[PDB]
Amino acid sequence: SYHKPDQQKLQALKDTANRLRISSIQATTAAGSGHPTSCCSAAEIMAVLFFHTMRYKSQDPRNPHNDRFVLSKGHAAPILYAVWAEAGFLAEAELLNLRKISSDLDGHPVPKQAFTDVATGSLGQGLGAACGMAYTGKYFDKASYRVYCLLGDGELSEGSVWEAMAFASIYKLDNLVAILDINRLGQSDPAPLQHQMDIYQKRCEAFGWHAIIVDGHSVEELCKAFGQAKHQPTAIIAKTFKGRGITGVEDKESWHGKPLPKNMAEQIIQEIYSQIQSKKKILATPPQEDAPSVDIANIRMPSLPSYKVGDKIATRKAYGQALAKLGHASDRIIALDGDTKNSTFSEIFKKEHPDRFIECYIAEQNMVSIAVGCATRNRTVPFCSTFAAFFTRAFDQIRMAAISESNINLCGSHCGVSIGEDGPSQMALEDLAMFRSVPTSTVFYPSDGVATEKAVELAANTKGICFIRTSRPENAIIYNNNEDFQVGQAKVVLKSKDDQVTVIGAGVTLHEALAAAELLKKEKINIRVLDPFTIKPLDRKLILDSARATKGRILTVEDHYYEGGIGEAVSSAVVGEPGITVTHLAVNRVPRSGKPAELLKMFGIDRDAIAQAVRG
Amino acid sequence: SYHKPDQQKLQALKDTANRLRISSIQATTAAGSGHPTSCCSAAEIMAVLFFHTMRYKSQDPRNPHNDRFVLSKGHAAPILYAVWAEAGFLAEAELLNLRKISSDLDGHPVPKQAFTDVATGSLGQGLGAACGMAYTGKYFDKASYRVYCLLGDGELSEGSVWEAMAFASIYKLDNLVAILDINRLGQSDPAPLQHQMDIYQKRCEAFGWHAIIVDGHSVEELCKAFGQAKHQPTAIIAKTFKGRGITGVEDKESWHGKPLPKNMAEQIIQEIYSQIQSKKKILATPPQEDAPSVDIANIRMPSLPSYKVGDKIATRKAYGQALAKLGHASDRIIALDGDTKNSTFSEIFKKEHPDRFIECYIAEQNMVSIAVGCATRNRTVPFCSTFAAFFTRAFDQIRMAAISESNINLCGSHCGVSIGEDGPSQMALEDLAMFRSVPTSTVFYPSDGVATEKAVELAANTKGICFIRTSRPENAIIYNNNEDFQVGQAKVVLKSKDDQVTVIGAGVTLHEALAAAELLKKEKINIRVLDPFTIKPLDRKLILDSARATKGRILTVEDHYYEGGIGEAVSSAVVGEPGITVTHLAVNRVPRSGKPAELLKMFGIDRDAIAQAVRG
Ligand SMILES: Cc1ncc(C[n+]2csc(CCOP(=O)(O)OP(=O)(O)O)c2C)c(N)n1
Ligand SMILES: Cc1ncc(C[n+]2csc(CCOP(=O)(O)OP(=O)(O)O)c2C)c(N)n1
Ligand SMILES: [Ca+2]
Ligand SMILES: [Ca+2]
Ligand code: NA
Ligand code: NA
Repeated sequence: SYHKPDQQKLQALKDTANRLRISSIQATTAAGSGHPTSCCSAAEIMAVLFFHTMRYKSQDPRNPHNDRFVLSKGHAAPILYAVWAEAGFLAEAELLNLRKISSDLDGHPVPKQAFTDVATGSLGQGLGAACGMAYTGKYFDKASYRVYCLLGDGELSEGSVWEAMAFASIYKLDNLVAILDINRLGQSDPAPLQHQMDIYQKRCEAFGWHAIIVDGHSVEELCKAFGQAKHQPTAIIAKTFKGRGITGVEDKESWHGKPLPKNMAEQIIQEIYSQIQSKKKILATPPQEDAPSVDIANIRMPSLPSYKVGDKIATRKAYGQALAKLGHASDRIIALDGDTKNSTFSEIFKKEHPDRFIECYIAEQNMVSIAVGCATRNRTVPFCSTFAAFFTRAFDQIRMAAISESNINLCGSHCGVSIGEDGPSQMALEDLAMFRSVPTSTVFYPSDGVATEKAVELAANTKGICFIRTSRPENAIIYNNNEDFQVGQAKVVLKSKDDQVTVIGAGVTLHEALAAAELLKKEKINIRVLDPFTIKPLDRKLILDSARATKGRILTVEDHYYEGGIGEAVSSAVVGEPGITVTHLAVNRVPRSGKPAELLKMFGIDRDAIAQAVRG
Repeated sequence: SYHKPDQQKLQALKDTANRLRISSIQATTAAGSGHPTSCCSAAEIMAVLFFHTMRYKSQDPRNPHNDRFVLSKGHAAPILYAVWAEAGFLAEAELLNLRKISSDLDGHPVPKQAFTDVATGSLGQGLGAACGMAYTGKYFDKASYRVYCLLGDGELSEGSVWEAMAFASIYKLDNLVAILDINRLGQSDPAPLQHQMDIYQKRCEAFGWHAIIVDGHSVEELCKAFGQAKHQPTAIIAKTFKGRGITGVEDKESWHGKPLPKNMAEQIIQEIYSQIQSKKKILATPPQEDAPSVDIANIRMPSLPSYKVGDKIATRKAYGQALAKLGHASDRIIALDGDTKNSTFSEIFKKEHPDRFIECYIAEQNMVSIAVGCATRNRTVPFCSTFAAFFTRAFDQIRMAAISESNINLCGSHCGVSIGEDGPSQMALEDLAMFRSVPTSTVFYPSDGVATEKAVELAANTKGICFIRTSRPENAIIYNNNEDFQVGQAKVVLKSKDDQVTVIGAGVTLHEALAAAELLKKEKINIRVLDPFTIKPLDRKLILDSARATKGRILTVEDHYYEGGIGEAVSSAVVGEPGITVTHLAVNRVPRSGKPAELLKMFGIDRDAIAQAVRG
């Protein structure tokens, strides 16, 4: 029920907006860096959202019943900090420690701050995360909390934003409000549309949003705009001036990310303070408590894998099966896929648990941001899937997911040349490089159905950015159903006493190495075959012990480019160990179409390459 | 001047459309994979563009005067192949070799085909490349060629597409036509908007395009729609049915990427052939020849760098200077930046050569695709810039740029923790991993102004995906102006006879290593300091020779994560060389805000870390 504010409450919201301006200035001048002009356009929005519109516990920002706020334009972090001091949560003196190594008031928001769920310094990402939170609130939590996301106008140039706009209308997120700070300017020039407010409205409405144009420096218009619920996602299109309230700087270029020098900070602050009618702060209003409790326990498969050694299944299929199976053990599991469900086999999970499958369409960036938003406050355990090749489309979302300390799971299918005829646009050959460079990642590369099921289970229970690399060829099951698997533990899958070299393969190259072993025993050459299971962390101890047993010789073979994959991880793990050598076989250039087996041979990673190389 | 077609010409265009259907079916049934239904919705579009609308030389697809065609929905490649056989360029029998290892008719289009400029299997990328070609045609070539881009409807879910739509209207590309194959279905379900043609029109018009709704199976409507030029980019929004002309399969789900079995191919083909009135083919019409000639020669700086050893300059500034300097040696140089020109210093080039600077706004994906399109047919030599961190936003464009065999240059600033206070959202710590995994890449990491200028020059003249990693701290010039630099050649920058370890640093860590050397000489410990210059290719010979002179010991130190960077490249280069050890210092987790020097120490890659580590 909207509380229509009185003059006094209005004046108090303007005072708050002006305190927020002063604090953004003081903090950024104290730091000697930061973005006070990007704070100042948003001052009334922030005052009205925090001190009229939103409902939350000011002493418990993470509380699951709270309305959510996402500062998509993350460089306005000082004003986010200022509202949490205004609300009583942060000590006001701490605001001056902005950007110090002794402070958690960092340059852009990050989840070490209790009041931040997702990191947003890379622009255009916050609305997708907000859609994750709103989808969760409407469809999973089924709670009364709302979700507010504040975007810049330059920021609306990112296509990820429009993926999120489209998602919100497809999924009728009428508990989501995007506020667009139309302050006319980006970093280095005006934003393309400047103050053509009608064209912003037309773009938003075309994408299915209820779009209201407001004076973004009118606390009353903002109250009223935020005050009416809709049956659609709502876009509050706020006409503002960058550096609003800073005389001489308002509506000027050349001021993005430039702090006021001390002397100018003092003079400006004094003018702003002269506008403030009372020192007295507005109190936050707490939320209706209707979010459900969510069970934190380990999630276990309801049975062991039911594959038999010798049956043939592609690991992309085993993943679909395993994920559906795991869906029956826990209600927190959700799946997301970008119009590839029939190829990744996440369609299996959709069939069994339709209410927990989210079709994300051809929009990999948004898919990862939705998963990040679903995983905030630990509300769900998301598994996203597409071809591994197209996770490169989402690399900045993935990179920011680690800075957001996010626990999301990603399964990318169709890795390497062994997909065959589609050709290199669909071949993931850089995904091990990409995910290894993500600092909280665990990289699972299961070589058969059993290993795949076990990887799914382990990933579910593993913090950080979990990636699972699946494959298209239907290889044999080689592991017993009851084989134990752990993160960082490899498997020796063929061995003797008289082994000439330890061959390390994974997925299709593991089975190529076992086939090479068969060619090689014909000439009385034994090879140890090792399946790493995780590429990160790598089982160094096992790899070294195997190498010492095989006259120091390691051969790595991978359906991936040479850089940042299995061969380099292994090289980096063993370099400088006496008596250890490492030969690396990998894919040396952009591939082409052909049969899976023909490509494996053309690119020097099939049984014959492996066999030919061991002899050397 | 529009040639209004007669009935006979119309009937001939329908016959062509039906031949194109048959060939797409025969080719994909012969291959046993491919997407005949995705071909069949587009058959009339393709017939009308190739045999009425476009002007090109049928025997010279790369000819610089030709209209350009971009198949953004690249999985429809068999019908692209079919039109080039229909035009006389390809032998008709070759179409049956679709997807064979003995054929260049690969699963998706790739530039080994004379008729393909850019690879487009990753959806949503072709319109940005097309904008590159149209911007070049309108503003650089100043030619009469037009650019036509065919997109799927599921494909319009990619935000990159909307970045391109916005770019085309900002830059008034009235020589660009996007054709939207609205066949209602994506891969695994209907496309979100299905056949709500009005909402597609509203979205296109909101983004500044002239939008015409047509029956996509009406050759006459298509002729007419393509026949009128506009003052805006034009979107032909074509209502079609997926699998059009395949009885029983038209407008059905469960058929994306599924070939017709032989028996069904034969029956369908016979029905389609029964609709064809004459065997006689339409001839292509050649273009007005008004594209200018473009000089192919090496590009040399007009003077040597004018830095003095001991002056301090950040390499991000040296890059702006060098690029502007290089702009004066050659007219082919163009620069592109995503609203970061004041931080990357590409604003220097904009100042001196405004007509050759393209502001791409906050839209990194599109920026890379525009550069790819500008570089097609070798019309320009593009240099794109942004913070290196935000090149992760464009990784799939970069990856596809290598599959497109594209010669583009990318300079990413603000690498590592040494940027200081903004915090990790802006810190590139995975960019060496990312660009090393691109198979045609050269990775330049210049450590001072002179090396930066030389890298710019070399990159300009180097094929493939050239990346230049620039930095924020203002370090000393350490190289003489006349120092020679080459791809793959490193530099020993401090040495003696009595050196304990070869320390390898780059950018800020090179200068940290030289400062460590100063701390270490105090205790009579000499260290060899080596500056790799290129990370890929790496100067293995020099690194090994240096290590043998320093008792086998290598220490690598880098402002980058441990995976896929300098330390792993060096490890992979030296592993198994007798007497060689490698200690690696890198950044071990997501960073945080602080001063540049404080972060370098917190993360164990500053002078004291290096000094402390050598002693071990
Ligand atoms: C993905 C990405 N690209 C580029 C940047 C560099 N950058 C930071 S803020 C900014 C300008 C943002 O302008 P706008 O969205 O209008 O916000 P304002 O400060 O005007 O409110 C840019 C280009 C970034 N942070 N993220
Ligand atoms: C970036 C990216 N993500 C996912 C895919 C997987 N894929 C290939 S075709 C396709 C469906 C494309 O549907 P649409 O754009 O409507 O084209 P249509 O075949 O119907 O003409 C998908 C999801 C891809 N090729 N590229
Ligand atoms: Ca702005
Ligand atoms: Ca479609
Ligand atoms: Na996990
Ligand atoms: Na180059």
